Amino acid sequence: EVNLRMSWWGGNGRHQVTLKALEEFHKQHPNINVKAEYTGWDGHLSRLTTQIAGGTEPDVMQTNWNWLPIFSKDGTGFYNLFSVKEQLDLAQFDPKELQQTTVNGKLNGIPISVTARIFYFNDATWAKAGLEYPKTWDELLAAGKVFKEKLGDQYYPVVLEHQDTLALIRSYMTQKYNIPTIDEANKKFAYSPEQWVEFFTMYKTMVDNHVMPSTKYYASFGKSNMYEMKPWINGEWAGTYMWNSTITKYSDNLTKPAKLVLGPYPMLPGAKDAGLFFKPAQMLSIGKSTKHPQESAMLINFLLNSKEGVEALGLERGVPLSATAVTQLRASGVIKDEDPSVAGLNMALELPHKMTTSPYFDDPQIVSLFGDAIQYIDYGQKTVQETAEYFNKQGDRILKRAMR
Ligand SMILES: O=C(O)[C@H]1O[C@H](O[C@@H]2[C@H](O)[C@@H](O)[C@@H](O[C@@H]3[C@H](O)[C@@H](O)[C@@H](O)O[C@@H]3C(=O)O)O[C@@H]2C(=O)O)[C@H](O)[C@@H](O)[C@H]1O
Repeated sequence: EVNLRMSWWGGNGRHQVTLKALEEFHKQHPNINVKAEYTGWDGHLSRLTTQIAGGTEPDVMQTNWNWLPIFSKDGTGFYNLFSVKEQLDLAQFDPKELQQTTVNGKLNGIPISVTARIFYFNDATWAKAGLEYPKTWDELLAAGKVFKEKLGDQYYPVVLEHQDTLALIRSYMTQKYNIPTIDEANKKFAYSPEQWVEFFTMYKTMVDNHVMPSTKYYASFGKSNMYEMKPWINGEWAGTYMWNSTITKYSDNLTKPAKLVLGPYPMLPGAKDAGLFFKPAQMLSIGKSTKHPQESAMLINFLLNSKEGVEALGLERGVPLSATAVTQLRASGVIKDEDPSVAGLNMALELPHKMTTSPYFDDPQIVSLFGDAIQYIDYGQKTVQETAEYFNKQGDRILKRAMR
Protein backbone atom coordinates (compact mmCIF):
# COMPACT_ATOMS: atom_id res chain seq x y z
CA GLU A 1 0.00 0.00 0.00
CA VAL A 2 1.33 3.43 -1.07
CA ASN A 3 -0.60 6.55 -0.12
CA LEU A 4 0.13 9.68 -2.15
CA ARG A 5 -1.19 13.22 -1.89
CA MET A 6 -1.50 15.43 -4.96
CA SER A 7 -2.41 19.12 -5.06
CA TRP A 8 -3.33 21.37 -7.98
CA TRP A 9 -5.28 24.54 -8.77
CA GLY A 10 -7.65 25.36 -11.61
CA GLY A 11 -11.25 25.68 -12.65
CA ASN A 12 -13.80 22.90 -12.30
CA GLY A 13 -13.28 21.61 -15.81
CA ARG A 14 -9.65 21.02 -14.85
CA HIS A 15 -10.74 19.48 -11.53
CA GLN A 16 -13.04 17.08 -13.41
CA VAL A 17 -10.43 15.76 -15.88
CA THR A 18 -7.73 15.47 -13.20
CA LEU A 19 -9.98 13.50 -10.86
CA LYS A 20 -10.95 11.17 -13.67
CA ALA A 21 -7.24 10.65 -14.49
CA LEU A 22 -6.54 9.78 -10.84
CA GLU A 23 -9.20 7.02 -10.85
CA GLU A 24 -7.65 5.47 -13.99
CA PHE A 25 -4.19 5.65 -12.42
CA HIS A 26 -5.49 3.84 -9.34
CA LYS A 27 -7.31 1.32 -11.57
CA GLN A 28 -3.91 0.69 -13.19
CA HIS A 29 -2.19 0.52 -9.78
CA PRO A 30 -4.47 -0.89 -7.08
CA ASN A 31 -1.66 -0.57 -4.55
CA ILE A 32 -1.39 3.23 -4.98
CA ASN A 33 -3.98 5.65 -3.61
CA VAL A 34 -3.95 9.34 -4.38
CA LYS A 35 -5.67 11.83 -2.11
CA ALA A 36 -6.53 14.90 -4.21
CA GLU A 37 -6.15 18.43 -2.78
CA TYR A 38 -7.49 21.01 -5.21
CA THR A 39 -8.77 24.59 -5.15
CA GLY A 40 -9.07 27.63 -7.38
CA TRP A 41 -6.05 29.86 -7.95
CA ASP A 42 -7.05 32.18 -5.08
CA GLY A 43 -4.95 31.48 -1.97
CA HIS A 44 -3.40 28.37 -3.47
CA LEU A 45 0.22 29.52 -3.21
CA SER A 46 -0.45 30.89 0.29
CA ARG A 47 -1.70 27.45 1.41
CA LEU A 48 1.20 25.59 -0.22
CA THR A 49 3.68 28.05 1.35
CA THR A 50 2.32 27.18 4.78
CA GLN A 51 2.66 23.44 4.02
CA ILE A 52 6.24 23.75 2.77
CA ALA A 53 7.17 25.93 5.77
CA GLY A 54 5.98 23.09 8.05
CA GLY A 55 7.26 20.21 5.91
CA THR A 56 3.81 18.84 5.12
CA GLU A 57 3.50 19.52 1.38
CA PRO A 58 2.01 16.85 -0.96
CA ASP A 59 4.05 14.15 -2.77
CA VAL A 60 3.02 15.56 -6.15
CA MET A 61 2.25 19.26 -6.64
CA GLN A 62 1.17 21.31 -9.58
CA THR A 63 3.62 24.22 -9.37
CA ASN A 64 4.17 27.65 -10.92
CA TRP A 65 7.40 28.74 -12.59
CA ASN A 66 7.65 31.92 -10.46
CA TRP A 67 7.62 29.73 -7.33
CA LEU A 68 11.06 28.29 -8.13
CA PRO A 69 12.95 31.23 -6.50
CA ILE A 70 10.40 31.24 -3.63
CA PHE A 71 10.94 27.59 -2.59
CA SER A 72 14.02 26.47 -4.46
CA LYS A 73 16.62 29.21 -4.77
CA ASP A 74 19.39 26.56 -4.67
CA GLY A 75 17.33 23.96 -6.60
CA THR A 76 16.86 21.61 -3.63
CA GLY A 77 13.37 22.82 -2.66
CA PHE A 78 11.66 20.12 -4.72
CA TYR A 79 12.77 16.58 -5.43
CA ASN A 80 15.33 16.31 -8.24
CA LEU A 81 13.47 14.67 -11.13
CA PHE A 82 16.73 13.49 -12.68
CA SER A 83 16.73 11.01 -9.74
CA VAL A 84 13.50 9.41 -10.92
CA LYS A 85 14.26 9.22 -14.62
CA GLU A 86 13.56 5.45 -14.51
CA GLN A 87 9.84 6.13 -13.90
CA LEU A 88 9.54 9.42 -15.77
CA ASP A 89 10.20 9.69 -19.53
CA LEU A 90 12.09 13.00 -19.67
CA ALA A 91 12.95 12.64 -23.38
CA GLN A 92 9.36 13.66 -24.27
CA PHE A 93 10.06 17.25 -23.20
CA ASP A 94 12.10 19.77 -25.12
CA PRO A 95 15.51 20.29 -23.37
CA LYS A 96 15.16 24.09 -23.59
CA GLU A 97 11.83 23.85 -21.83
CA LEU A 98 13.41 21.64 -19.14
CA GLN A 99 16.16 24.22 -18.70
CA GLN A 100 13.42 26.69 -17.60
CA THR A 101 12.40 24.29 -14.78
CA THR A 102 15.97 23.38 -13.76
CA VAL A 103 17.80 25.17 -10.94
CA ASN A 104 21.49 24.62 -10.10
CA GLY A 105 21.40 21.53 -12.30
CA LYS A 106 18.44 19.95 -10.51
CA LEU A 107 15.22 19.36 -12.40
CA ASN A 108 12.53 20.90 -10.16
CA GLY A 109 9.40 20.22 -12.25
CA ILE A 110 8.15 18.94 -15.61
CA PRO A 111 6.76 21.89 -17.64
CA ILE A 112 3.24 20.81 -18.78
CA SER A 113 2.64 23.46 -21.46
CA VAL A 114 3.75 26.99 -22.36
CA THR A 115 1.64 30.10 -22.23
CA ALA A 116 1.46 33.85 -22.67
CA ARG A 117 -1.12 36.46 -21.74
CA ILE A 118 -2.84 37.62 -24.90
CA PHE A 119 -6.07 39.39 -25.79
CA TYR A 120 -9.32 37.45 -26.00
CA PHE A 121 -12.55 39.27 -26.73
CA ASN A 122 -16.24 38.65 -26.33
CA ASP A 123 -17.44 38.48 -29.92
CA ALA A 124 -21.10 39.20 -29.10
CA THR A 125 -20.31 42.52 -27.36
CA TRP A 126 -17.75 43.76 -29.87
CA ALA A 127 -20.32 43.04 -32.63
CA LYS A 128 -22.87 45.16 -30.71
CA ALA A 129 -20.29 47.95 -30.44
CA GLY A 130 -19.66 47.63 -34.19
CA LEU A 131 -15.89 47.83 -33.56
CA GLU A 132 -13.18 45.57 -34.87
CA TYR A 133 -10.62 44.27 -32.39
CA PRO A 134 -7.77 46.71 -31.67
CA LYS A 135 -4.69 46.23 -33.85
CA THR A 136 -2.71 48.91 -32.07
CA TRP A 137 -2.33 50.33 -28.60
CA ASP A 138 -4.02 53.51 -29.85
CA GLU A 139 -7.08 51.54 -30.97
CA LEU A 140 -7.26 49.80 -27.60
CA LEU A 141 -7.26 53.15 -25.79
CA ALA A 142 -9.79 54.52 -28.31
CA ALA A 143 -12.18 51.57 -27.85
CA GLY A 144 -13.21 52.69 -24.37
CA LYS A 145 -14.99 55.88 -25.52
CA VAL A 146 -16.84 53.93 -28.24
CA PHE A 147 -17.98 51.27 -25.78
CA LYS A 148 -19.06 53.89 -23.22
CA GLU A 149 -21.02 55.95 -25.76
CA LYS A 150 -22.43 53.30 -28.13
CA LEU A 151 -23.31 50.59 -25.59
CA GLY A 152 -23.36 52.39 -22.23
CA ASP A 153 -21.34 53.28 -19.15
CA GLN A 154 -21.41 49.72 -17.83
CA TYR A 155 -19.61 48.38 -20.95
CA TYR A 156 -15.82 48.07 -21.19
CA PRO A 157 -13.61 46.70 -24.00
CA VAL A 158 -11.83 44.47 -21.47
CA VAL A 159 -11.56 43.83 -17.76
CA LEU A 160 -8.11 43.57 -16.20
CA GLU A 161 -7.17 42.34 -12.73
CA HIS A 162 -4.11 44.20 -11.43
CA GLN A 163 -1.69 41.39 -12.28
CA ASP A 164 -3.02 41.41 -15.90
CA THR A 165 -2.50 45.18 -16.05
CA LEU A 166 1.05 44.87 -14.74
CA ALA A 167 1.90 42.41 -17.54
CA LEU A 168 0.06 44.49 -20.20
CA ILE A 169 1.81 47.79 -19.46
CA ARG A 170 5.13 45.94 -19.18
CA SER A 171 4.48 44.62 -22.71
CA TYR A 172 3.99 48.17 -23.95
CA MET A 173 7.16 49.41 -22.18
CA THR A 174 9.19 46.48 -23.57
CA GLN A 175 7.97 47.28 -27.09
CA LYS A 176 9.02 50.91 -26.65
CA TYR A 177 12.34 50.58 -24.84
CA ASN A 178 13.51 47.00 -25.44
CA ILE A 179 15.01 46.56 -21.94
CA PRO A 180 14.35 43.93 -19.27
CA THR A 181 11.96 45.10 -16.59
CA ILE A 182 14.18 43.70 -13.85
CA ASP A 183 17.88 44.23 -13.60
CA GLU A 184 18.60 40.85 -11.99
CA ALA A 185 22.32 41.62 -11.47
CA ASN A 186 21.67 44.73 -9.33
CA LYS A 187 18.54 43.22 -7.68
CA LYS A 188 16.31 46.15 -8.72
CA PHE A 189 13.90 47.47 -11.33
CA ALA A 190 15.57 48.65 -14.52
CA TYR A 191 13.17 51.54 -15.37
CA SER A 192 14.15 55.19 -14.82
CA PRO A 193 11.86 57.22 -12.46
CA GLU A 194 10.52 58.75 -15.70
CA GLN A 195 9.63 55.36 -17.18
CA TRP A 196 7.72 54.53 -13.98
CA VAL A 197 5.83 57.79 -14.34
CA GLU A 198 5.11 56.72 -17.93
CA PHE A 199 3.93 53.30 -16.71
CA PHE A 200 1.45 54.66 -14.23
CA THR A 201 0.39 57.46 -16.53
CA MET A 202 -0.56 54.78 -19.09
CA TYR A 203 -2.68 53.10 -16.44
CA LYS A 204 -4.36 56.43 -15.69
CA THR A 205 -4.87 57.05 -19.40
CA MET A 206 -6.52 53.62 -19.82
CA VAL A 207 -8.84 54.12 -16.83
CA ASP A 208 -9.74 57.70 -17.93
CA ASN A 209 -10.49 56.42 -21.44
CA HIS A 210 -12.89 53.69 -20.16
CA VAL A 211 -10.72 50.79 -21.44
CA MET A 212 -11.26 48.69 -18.31
CA PRO A 213 -12.91 49.10 -14.88
CA SER A 214 -11.00 51.20 -12.35
CA THR A 215 -10.11 49.33 -9.16
CA LYS A 216 -12.82 51.33 -7.35
CA TYR A 217 -15.49 50.38 -9.88
CA TYR A 218 -14.25 46.76 -9.90
CA ALA A 219 -14.55 46.70 -6.08
CA SER A 220 -18.24 47.65 -6.29
CA PHE A 221 -19.01 44.10 -7.40
CA GLY A 222 -16.33 43.09 -5.75
CA LYS A 223 -15.35 39.75 -4.54
CA SER A 224 -15.63 36.65 -6.55
CA ASN A 225 -13.34 35.25 -9.22
CA MET A 226 -13.31 37.50 -12.30
CA TYR A 227 -14.77 34.80 -14.60
CA GLU A 228 -17.68 34.33 -12.17
CA MET A 229 -18.67 38.00 -12.03
CA LYS A 230 -22.00 39.05 -13.51
CA PRO A 231 -20.63 41.70 -15.97
CA TRP A 232 -18.19 39.02 -17.24
CA ILE A 233 -20.98 36.48 -17.69
CA ASN A 234 -23.41 38.91 -19.37
CA GLY A 235 -20.78 40.40 -21.75
CA GLU A 236 -20.44 43.90 -20.30
CA TRP A 237 -16.73 43.36 -19.66
CA ALA A 238 -15.92 42.33 -23.17
CA GLY A 239 -12.45 40.82 -22.96
CA THR A 240 -9.46 39.64 -20.97
CA TYR A 241 -5.66 39.66 -21.26
CA MET A 242 -5.20 36.09 -20.19
CA TRP A 243 -3.17 32.84 -20.46
CA ASN A 244 -4.10 30.63 -23.41
CA SER A 245 -3.41 27.67 -21.05
CA THR A 246 -6.54 28.42 -18.99
CA ILE A 247 -8.75 30.45 -21.36
CA THR A 248 -11.72 28.00 -21.16
CA LYS A 249 -12.07 28.83 -17.43
CA TYR A 250 -13.18 32.20 -18.87
CA SER A 251 -14.96 31.25 -22.09
CA ASP A 252 -17.01 28.49 -20.32
CA ASN A 253 -18.85 31.14 -18.26
CA LEU A 254 -20.00 33.39 -21.17
CA THR A 255 -23.67 33.53 -22.17
CA LYS A 256 -24.26 31.45 -25.32
CA PRO A 257 -23.92 32.10 -28.14
CA ALA A 258 -21.17 34.58 -27.10
CA LYS A 259 -17.65 33.23 -27.52
CA LEU A 260 -14.19 34.38 -26.52
CA VAL A 261 -12.20 34.95 -29.68
CA LEU A 262 -8.49 35.57 -30.14
CA GLY A 263 -7.70 39.23 -30.80
CA PRO A 264 -4.67 40.88 -32.44
CA TYR A 265 -1.65 41.63 -30.31
CA PRO A 266 -0.90 45.38 -30.40
CA MET A 267 2.59 46.14 -31.60
CA LEU A 268 4.22 49.58 -31.60
CA PRO A 269 5.68 50.48 -35.02
CA GLY A 270 9.40 49.85 -34.75
CA ALA A 271 9.18 47.50 -31.76
CA LYS A 272 11.85 44.81 -31.72
CA ASP A 273 10.06 42.72 -29.10
CA ALA A 274 6.37 42.22 -28.26
CA GLY A 275 7.15 42.07 -24.49
CA LEU A 276 5.11 38.95 -23.90
CA PHE A 277 4.97 37.34 -20.51
CA PHE A 278 5.85 33.98 -22.08
CA LYS A 279 6.71 31.09 -19.74
CA PRO A 280 6.13 27.50 -18.75
CA ALA A 281 2.43 27.60 -17.78
CA GLN A 282 2.82 25.22 -14.83
CA MET A 283 4.77 22.14 -13.77
CA LEU A 284 4.33 18.89 -11.98
CA SER A 285 6.81 18.60 -9.13
CA ILE A 286 7.62 16.05 -6.44
CA GLY A 287 7.93 16.90 -2.73
CA LYS A 288 11.54 17.28 -1.51
CA SER A 289 10.94 14.85 1.36
CA THR A 290 8.42 12.46 -0.16
CA LYS A 291 8.69 8.95 1.22
CA HIS A 292 7.53 7.75 -2.24
CA PRO A 293 9.54 9.46 -5.04
CA GLN A 294 9.17 6.49 -7.44
CA GLU A 295 5.41 6.19 -7.12
CA SER A 296 5.16 9.99 -7.29
CA ALA A 297 7.21 9.89 -10.54
CA MET A 298 4.93 7.14 -11.87
CA LEU A 299 1.93 9.42 -11.25
CA ILE A 300 3.56 12.35 -13.09
CA ASN A 301 4.48 10.10 -16.02
CA PHE A 302 0.97 8.70 -16.20
CA LEU A 303 -0.65 12.18 -16.27
CA LEU A 304 1.72 13.69 -18.84
CA ASN A 305 2.83 10.80 -21.07
CA SER A 306 0.57 7.72 -20.76
CA LYS A 307 -2.14 7.19 -23.40
CA GLU A 308 -4.89 6.97 -20.73
CA GLY A 309 -3.64 9.90 -18.65
CA VAL A 310 -3.16 12.23 -21.61
CA GLU A 311 -6.60 11.31 -22.96
CA ALA A 312 -8.24 12.04 -19.60
CA LEU A 313 -6.45 15.36 -19.05
CA GLY A 314 -7.01 16.65 -22.58
CA LEU A 315 -6.38 20.37 -22.99
CA GLU A 316 -7.31 21.66 -19.56
CA ARG A 317 -3.68 22.80 -18.96
CA GLY A 318 -3.01 24.06 -22.47
CA VAL A 319 -1.18 22.40 -25.41
CA PRO A 320 1.07 19.64 -23.95
CA LEU A 321 4.83 19.92 -24.24
CA SER A 322 5.18 16.14 -24.09
CA ALA A 323 5.89 15.01 -27.68
CA THR A 324 3.79 11.86 -27.35
CA ALA A 325 0.90 13.69 -25.62
CA VAL A 326 0.65 16.54 -28.13
CA THR A 327 0.84 14.05 -31.04
CA GLN A 328 -1.91 11.95 -29.42
CA LEU A 329 -4.25 14.92 -28.98
CA ARG A 330 -3.72 16.12 -32.53
CA ALA A 331 -4.43 12.57 -33.73
CA SER A 332 -7.61 12.36 -31.63
CA GLY A 333 -8.80 15.66 -33.09
CA VAL A 334 -8.76 17.26 -29.63
CA ILE A 335 -6.17 19.88 -30.66
CA LYS A 336 -7.73 22.06 -33.38
CA ASP A 337 -5.82 24.94 -34.95
CA GLU A 338 -8.93 27.13 -34.92
CA ASP A 339 -9.43 26.77 -31.19
CA PRO A 340 -8.72 30.01 -29.36
CA SER A 341 -6.25 28.42 -26.96
CA VAL A 342 -4.29 26.82 -29.80
CA ALA A 343 -4.55 29.83 -32.12
CA GLY A 344 -3.42 32.09 -29.28
CA LEU A 345 -0.29 30.04 -28.75
CA ASN A 346 0.56 30.06 -32.46
CA MET A 347 0.11 33.85 -32.69
CA ALA A 348 2.32 34.37 -29.63
CA LEU A 349 5.09 32.16 -31.03
CA GLU A 350 5.26 34.20 -34.24
CA LEU A 351 5.48 37.51 -32.32
CA PRO A 352 9.12 38.57 -31.75
CA HIS A 353 9.64 37.48 -28.14
CA LYS A 354 13.38 37.13 -27.45
CA MET A 355 13.10 39.00 -24.10
CA THR A 356 12.32 36.45 -21.31
CA THR A 357 10.44 37.64 -18.24
CA SER A 358 12.34 37.33 -14.91
CA PRO A 359 10.45 35.15 -12.37
CA TYR A 360 10.88 38.06 -9.92
CA PHE A 361 8.58 40.11 -12.15
CA ASP A 362 5.82 37.79 -10.90
CA ASP A 363 6.86 37.74 -7.23
CA PRO A 364 3.50 37.72 -5.42
CA GLN A 365 4.49 40.64 -3.16
CA ILE A 366 5.43 42.67 -6.29
CA VAL A 367 2.06 41.74 -7.81
CA SER A 368 0.26 42.73 -4.58
CA LEU A 369 2.21 46.01 -4.39
CA PHE A 370 1.11 46.84 -7.91
CA GLY A 371 -2.55 46.37 -6.92
CA ASP A 372 -2.04 48.71 -3.94
CA ALA A 373 -0.35 51.23 -6.25
CA ILE A 374 -3.14 51.50 -8.83
CA GLN A 375 -5.71 51.56 -6.01
CA TYR A 376 -3.89 54.64 -4.62
CA ILE A 377 -4.38 56.34 -7.98
CA ASP A 378 -8.05 55.34 -8.49
CA TYR A 379 -9.10 56.28 -4.91
CA GLY A 380 -7.26 59.65 -5.16
CA GLN A 381 -4.75 59.05 -2.34
CA LYS A 382 -1.59 59.44 -4.42
CA THR A 383 -0.95 61.28 -7.64
CA VAL A 384 0.51 59.38 -10.61
CA GLN A 385 3.92 60.93 -9.74
CA GLU A 386 3.73 59.85 -6.07
CA THR A 387 2.49 56.35 -6.98
CA ALA A 388 5.37 55.80 -9.46
CA GLU A 389 7.96 56.81 -6.83
CA TYR A 390 6.22 54.63 -4.23
CA PHE A 391 6.15 51.60 -6.56
CA ASN A 392 9.82 52.06 -7.52
CA LYS A 393 10.94 52.40 -3.88
CA GLN A 394 8.80 49.67 -2.27
CA GLY A 395 9.27 47.33 -5.24
CA ASP A 396 13.08 47.58 -5.08
CA ARG A 397 12.78 46.75 -1.34
CA ILE A 398 10.60 43.69 -2.04
CA LEU A 399 12.97 42.57 -4.83
CA LYS A 400 15.89 42.69 -2.41
CA ARG A 401 14.02 40.45 0.08
CA ALA A 402 12.74 38.20 -2.74
CA MET A 403 16.19 37.77 -4.29
CA ARG A 404 18.01 37.02 -1.04
O1 LIG B 1 -3.60 27.69 -16.45
C1 LIG B 1 -3.57 28.15 -15.30
O2 LIG B 1 -4.25 27.74 -14.35
C2 LIG B 1 -2.63 29.32 -15.02
O3 LIG B 1 -2.54 29.45 -13.54
C3 LIG B 1 -1.66 30.53 -13.16
O4 LIG B 1 -2.27 31.80 -13.44
C4 LIG B 1 -3.15 32.27 -12.38
C5 LIG B 1 -4.62 31.87 -12.60
O5 LIG B 1 -4.81 30.47 -12.56
C6 LIG B 1 -5.14 32.49 -13.93
O6 LIG B 1 -6.52 32.22 -14.13
C7 LIG B 1 -4.95 34.00 -13.85
O7 LIG B 1 -5.72 34.44 -12.72
C8 LIG B 1 -6.62 35.52 -12.91
C9 LIG B 1 -5.88 36.86 -12.79
O8 LIG B 1 -5.00 37.07 -13.91
C10 LIG B 1 -5.15 36.94 -11.42
O9 LIG B 1 -4.52 38.22 -11.25
C11 LIG B 1 -6.11 36.64 -10.22
O10 LIG B 1 -6.95 37.78 -10.02
O11 LIG B 1 -7.05 35.56 -10.44
C12 LIG B 1 -7.64 35.39 -11.74
C13 LIG B 1 -8.21 33.97 -11.77
O12 LIG B 1 -8.27 33.33 -10.70
O13 LIG B 1 -8.57 33.53 -12.88
O14 LIG B 1 -3.60 34.37 -13.64
C14 LIG B 1 -3.00 33.80 -12.42
C15 LIG B 1 -1.52 34.19 -12.38
O15 LIG B 1 -0.92 34.50 -13.44
O16 LIG B 1 -0.99 34.18 -11.26
C16 LIG B 1 -0.27 30.53 -13.81
O17 LIG B 1 0.36 31.76 -13.45
C17 LIG B 1 -0.43 30.37 -15.35
O18 LIG B 1 0.81 30.39 -16.03
C18 LIG B 1 -1.27 29.14 -15.69
O19 LIG B 1 -0.68 27.90 -15.21
